[PDB]
Amino acid sequence: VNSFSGYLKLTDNVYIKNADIVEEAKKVKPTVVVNAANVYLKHGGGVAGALNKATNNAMQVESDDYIATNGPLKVGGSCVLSGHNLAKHCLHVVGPNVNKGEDIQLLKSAYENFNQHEVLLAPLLSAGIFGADPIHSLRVCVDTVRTNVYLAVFDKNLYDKLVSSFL
Ligand SMILES: O[C@]1(CNc2ncnc3[nH]ccc23)C[C@H]2CC[C@@H]1CC2
Repeated sequence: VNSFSGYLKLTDNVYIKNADIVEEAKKVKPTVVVNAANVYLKHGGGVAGALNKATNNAMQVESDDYIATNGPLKVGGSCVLSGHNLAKHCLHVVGPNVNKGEDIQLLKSAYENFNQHEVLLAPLLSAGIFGADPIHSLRVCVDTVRTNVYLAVFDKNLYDKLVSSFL
């Protein structure tokens, strides 16, 4: 039993809610919140911009030190950093950005990072400003993640389409 509330159960391990991931994180304070990161950990917009703003830019400061030490992530890769005031940990995961021409097959590799964590609050990878089809992202999530994932979908109109079209 966990403290996630109001989610629709899609499968054995995947749950979905129309919610602002920032507000969800502040309420639940989960062990792991997933960020929709880029390889440079430049949290300018989308989910990343919103999560970073909620940390008063502390996420960006930590991220800049991480990149200065380690260099960029791989598309499809991840790193674990602090969750600041939002969660114990933040799993920064880089899904392919279709608006940069990146290979959508890497979306499965991106979701595989979730399997290293028993429970996660997460957005749909590569959705929003990363330009992938969120219906496809949900399908890859369900077919790849085996740990317990609670998906927050900000857009209510999108949330309803994801549920009604879910196979
Ligand atoms: O890019 C996404 C993800 N963006 C977010 N998802 C959850 N909480 C959030 N808080 C701030 C931004 C944000 C994927 C779909 C739903 C919303 C947008 C556009 C389409």
